[PDB]
Amino acid sequence: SHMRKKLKAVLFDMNGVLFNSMPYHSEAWHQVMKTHGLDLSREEAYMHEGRTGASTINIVFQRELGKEATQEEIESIYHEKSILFNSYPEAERMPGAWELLQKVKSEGLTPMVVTGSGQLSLLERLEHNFPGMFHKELMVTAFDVKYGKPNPEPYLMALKKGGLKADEAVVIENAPLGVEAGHKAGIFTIAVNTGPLDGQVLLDAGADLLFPSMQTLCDSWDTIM
Ligand SMILES: [Cl-]
Ligand SMILES: [Mg+2]
Repeated sequence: SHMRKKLKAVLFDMNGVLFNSMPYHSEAWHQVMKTHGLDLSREEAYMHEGRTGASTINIVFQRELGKEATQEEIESIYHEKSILFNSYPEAERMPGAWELLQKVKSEGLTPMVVTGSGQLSLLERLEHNFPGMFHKELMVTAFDVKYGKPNPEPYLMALKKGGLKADEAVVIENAPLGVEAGHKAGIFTIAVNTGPLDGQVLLDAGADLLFPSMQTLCDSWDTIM
């Protein structure tokens, strides 16, 4: 209740929060890896949600083959994963995301995007799907980071870009590595379990609140702190 008046900004992940894109991202990781000669299950792709493509790929190479991926393997796999993602009927808005962003903006809060994604098709569609909401100066993407989630790094960058202190922001995340990153950046973190995981893993990652959907979050927004 003290900390509600402090709030200046709401920091959203994109995949699994703004867009219902994760069934596609997991499918694509799995398929591109299969094609390369590596086993990456759809469930495990979900566990890597938040990491850079480069990080995801390297980790999977270590676990499966006992070696680093080369820069060329990384660029090739990542480019293919993107082609494959773009082959599916374009991902739609998560139900509740746009209603929530209207609530946030009417409360005078600044929306931000903090994503580990580099998917240009989705980043360019932010304006078309949530008009007037986001600005490129107030976003953090895969293009900005050296390490990425679950390194607090991208949310630390977001606080800096927004001229914010950790207590002036809230994080909305759906994936454990992202919840971790927000938490370790010292920001109050709301988890929304939009994926196929036990909500417990989101609490274990440091989430302050847990909601089952973006819609239910939106409904309870006004009763929070
Ligand atoms: Cl991506
Ligand atoms: Mg996400």
